[PDB]
Amino acid sequence: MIVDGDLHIHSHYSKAVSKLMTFPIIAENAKLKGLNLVGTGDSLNPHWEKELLKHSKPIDDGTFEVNGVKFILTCEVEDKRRVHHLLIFPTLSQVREFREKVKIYSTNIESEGRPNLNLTAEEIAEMANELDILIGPAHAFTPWTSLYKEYDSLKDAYGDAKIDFLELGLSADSDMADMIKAHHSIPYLSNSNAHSPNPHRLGREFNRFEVKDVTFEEIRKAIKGVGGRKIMLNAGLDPRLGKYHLTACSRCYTKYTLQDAVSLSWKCPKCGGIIKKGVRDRILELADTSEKPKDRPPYVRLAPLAEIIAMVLGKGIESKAVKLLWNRFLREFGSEIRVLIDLPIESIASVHEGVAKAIWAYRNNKLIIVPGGGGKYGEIRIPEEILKAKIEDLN
DNA sequence: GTCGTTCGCTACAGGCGTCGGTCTGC
DNA sequence: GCAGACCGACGACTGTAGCGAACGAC
Ligand SMILES: [Mg+2]
Ligand SMILES: [Zn+2]
Ligand SMILES: [Zn+2]
Repeated sequence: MIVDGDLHIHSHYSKAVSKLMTFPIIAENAKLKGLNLVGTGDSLNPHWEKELLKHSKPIDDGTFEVNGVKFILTCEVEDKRRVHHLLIFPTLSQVREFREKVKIYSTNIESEGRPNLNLTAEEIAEMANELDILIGPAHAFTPWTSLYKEYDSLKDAYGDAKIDFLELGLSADSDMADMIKAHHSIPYLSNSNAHSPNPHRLGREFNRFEVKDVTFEEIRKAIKGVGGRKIMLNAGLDPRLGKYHLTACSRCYTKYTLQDAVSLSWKCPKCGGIIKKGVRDRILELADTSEKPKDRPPYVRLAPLAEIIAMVLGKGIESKAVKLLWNRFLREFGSEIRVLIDLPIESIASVHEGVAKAIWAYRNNKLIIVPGGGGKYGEIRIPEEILKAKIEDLN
């Protein structure tokens, strides 16, 4: 069976999130969006575990289900060097053991969903491999809290320890990450690290796996690529639409080149801020080889359908008209990815014509894109001739 | 025209380093 | 005067009350 999954969210116990990020709301949004599996997130917080046990019924000992949506134990933790790390747990006993093992190295583990662990990346990876916990550098290209912002390679970060995956993130895709030779030996993950159950947030990126049943062991075998199970697709947001794609400032959000950044010593002239290095320039810095493996699954660049509808209707992202159109589209069809890539444009025209034309322009890459960086999302704009034309003469 | 209905922009929140400025002891 | 210690503020880690203001069936 083929299943879509996003394995990186945060509960309402974390910071800078929404109070609507609870199990029922997340399950409803995932079921209405077209998502089969969802990572629990913040599994080290005991209150979140209590809410999971209350608002759900278990499948086995490491996979749960609520409102027809499966859930596996995941969590993001912070490093002593301030490096985000994503962890996947086999069962709940592993969660309890890992929690009780790091209480002496933390102070907010029992309070916040995203705990601060006073441990080294090598130490965290070793403790994870000790309990068969899957570990990866989550959004490892962010110039704020990532792996490549502090360390220069995976070996320098983990040392003798090993990992199991590597989250690409918003501003990255499979190819630019595969521009590193060592990355050829590690599977990729395209998650969201989303904080809101909004359509353009929850499940903006996901991974499509081929499995037999829906449990932790099947996901583990699909990640390791054994027993017929495998990760067959990585649906991700276009790298240009990320928050930190290009090297830009953190205050006025002005894009600068790497050469000008080094010349100005990372000091914004007409703003007085600290310009942060984008993921593209960081990857070009750590460029290793121009080759990439064949077994690498494809990465279909998709844009959030909510933002497409918002830019077509000429209204905001959280307005009522765009919500109505998005809900009618999800009712008439399947999921977001279906309308974004798979569904033909003549079928999309049955619900709305302008949205169909915009999706055609996105598939044909004629959609104008201005990249983002420093904390500002990338922006999309459709030309006027694509709007004032029909569908027949379009192609 | 009318008065509920909805938009879009601004402010602010809640809990570990980095970056300047300032004090101290020499 | 100055190296080094001490201090405060600032923001990721985004989401959303909320509030004039434009809107849209009567
Ligand atoms: Mg991406
Ligand atoms: Zn994170
Ligand atoms: Zn600036």
